[PDB]
Amino acid sequence: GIIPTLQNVVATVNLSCKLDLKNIALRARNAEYNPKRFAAVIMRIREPKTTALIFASGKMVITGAKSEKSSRMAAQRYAKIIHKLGFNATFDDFKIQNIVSSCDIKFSIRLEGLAYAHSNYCSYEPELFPGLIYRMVKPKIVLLIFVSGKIVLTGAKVRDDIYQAFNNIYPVLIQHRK
Amino acid sequence: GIIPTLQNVVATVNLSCKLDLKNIALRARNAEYNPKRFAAVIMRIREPKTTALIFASGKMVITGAKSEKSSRMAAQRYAKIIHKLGFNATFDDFKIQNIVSSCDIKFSIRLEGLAYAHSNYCSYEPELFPGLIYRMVKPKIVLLIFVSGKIVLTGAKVRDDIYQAFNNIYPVLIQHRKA
Repeated sequence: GIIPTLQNVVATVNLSCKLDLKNIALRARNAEYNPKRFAAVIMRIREPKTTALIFASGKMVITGAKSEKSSRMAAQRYAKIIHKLGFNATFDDFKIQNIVSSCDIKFSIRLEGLAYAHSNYCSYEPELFPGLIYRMVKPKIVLLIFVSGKIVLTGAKVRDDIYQAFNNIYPVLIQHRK
Repeated sequence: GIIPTLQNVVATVNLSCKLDLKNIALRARNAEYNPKRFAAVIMRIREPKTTALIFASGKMVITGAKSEKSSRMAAQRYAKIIHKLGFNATFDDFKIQNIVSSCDIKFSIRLEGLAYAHSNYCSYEPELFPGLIYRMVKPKIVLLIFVSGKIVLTGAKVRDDIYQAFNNIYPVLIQHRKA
């Protein structure tokens, strides 16, 4: 709807121990390792639907969560799974790296008007990329603004920055209604 | 090719006088004003191909130029056109606001690898937008990185930042080459 909805949360954790990727893939019910295709073990859990990328270094990336809470729960679940597989991993330094979200203002935007009114903040070159790219400074967020009125907000580390960025941009969007 | 080529330069200038947009469009050989379509006069010159957006406020935006030099020359030409039309405009505070450029590294990139290695700097969600968006801090540039190996750099105010950004990213790109 009009309030940004979290579409993806990406987190990292350090397992604090080197893992044998081939062996995790062999023993785990839902994990694969194909180094020519991706240089990490790819492990997935059902509900909620998330994906863990488990690197040889011990670093783990968790993606696919729809909230900070779900992200933390997921990371804990993968840790548990890895421990039950018999590796000596620990849960260390969980951190949210990125939050992507979206909303829909339900009217069309004249992107050309917005771009030339704020050219030091955004780029619009439909020959090269669809939609208008707006680099907000306070807070540090990149917004993708589409003619349809769909808005994507990227680069947030906490949810409050997403809402604040959308509060900042909204009065600008209404000025360029199509 | 491999070194970024400037694709667009956007600049602004303050004319220092409120202009009658309807009258500029009437008198100018190649300018139009349709306030329901765009809230500015759109004026265009042939060679080199550029566009001026002339606002009632007196502010002018010049777009379409391929270099800083060509942008300033275009601005000068539009000013001189406006002056010959009988308006009292002056050339105040020309400023480059944005430079967009592109290059091609001529290999494919595994965008998933790049995104999960550097998730605090970039976003990749092909369901929502094509290509990977990388927010560089030093210098302040946003790069769009595509599977094809095409790279777009946006947000630069001087061309040196474009080259520096690309020099910064290139060693990361090579780490994620794909067949």
